[PDB]
Amino acid sequence: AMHQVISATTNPAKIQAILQAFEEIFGEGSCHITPVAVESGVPEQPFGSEETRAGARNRVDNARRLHPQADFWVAIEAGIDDDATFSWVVIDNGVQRGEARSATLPLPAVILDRVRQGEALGPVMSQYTGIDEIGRKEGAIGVFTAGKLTRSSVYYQAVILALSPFHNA
Repeated sequence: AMHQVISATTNPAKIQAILQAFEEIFGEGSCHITPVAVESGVPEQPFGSEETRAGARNRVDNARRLHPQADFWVAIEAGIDDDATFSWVVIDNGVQRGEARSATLPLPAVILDRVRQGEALGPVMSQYTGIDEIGRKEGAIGVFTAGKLTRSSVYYQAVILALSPFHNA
């Protein structure tokens, strides 16, 4: 038997975080991840924590509508707030929901000035660093931490944390 985990994203950094976290909690080889492209119903990279979480919740709901027979539906939505980037993780098993926010990454003013004329962080960071599609790789996190952390390793903790309701009490 396997836990069917629908990942509401095709971004490889996010899929890695989800797979590794689910395997750590439920065991190696226990989970099958199906990546799906679904809409959040709002623009990519919401401004504000609550709005970002709303995007993630919307993605989970839409993933459930698309793949109703699975065991878990998971989204990781990146947003901006208090001059930082972060993500919300939302996990639903059809009955219970677990949610956690990732650690924040303070952004430099020169990058914030751009995200505040509406630009997505990824493209801005790709121009700043010269690394194409930086958000599918190690991310702004990778760059500013000199590779000591990555998008994936930070999202990993957040997924583990959001999994708490599904294995305690």
